[PDB]
Amino acid sequence: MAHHHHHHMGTLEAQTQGPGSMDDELYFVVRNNEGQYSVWMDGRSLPAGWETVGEPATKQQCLQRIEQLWTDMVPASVREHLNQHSGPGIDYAVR
Repeated sequence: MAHHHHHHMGTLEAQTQGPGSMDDELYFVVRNNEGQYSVWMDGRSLPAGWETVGEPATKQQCLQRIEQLWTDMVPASVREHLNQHSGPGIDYAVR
């Protein structure tokens, strides 16, 4: 419905969806020495050197966050999946 193409994400933690459904499938965003982003299941200890980021939330949230950060700049491919052509509201990122 809405016509703000992408939500201005917050620095560390900023949920642009929600926690999840009703589950404990919390994930964090993680990385090390690479500068790029990945995701990891919360509660599971990380190898020495790895670092965490984002909000602990379902895989959907976790990926959606980083995909709408770095990879966000989506080409025509967005139009292909853009349902409400009049107003996306929640624009479809490109993982």
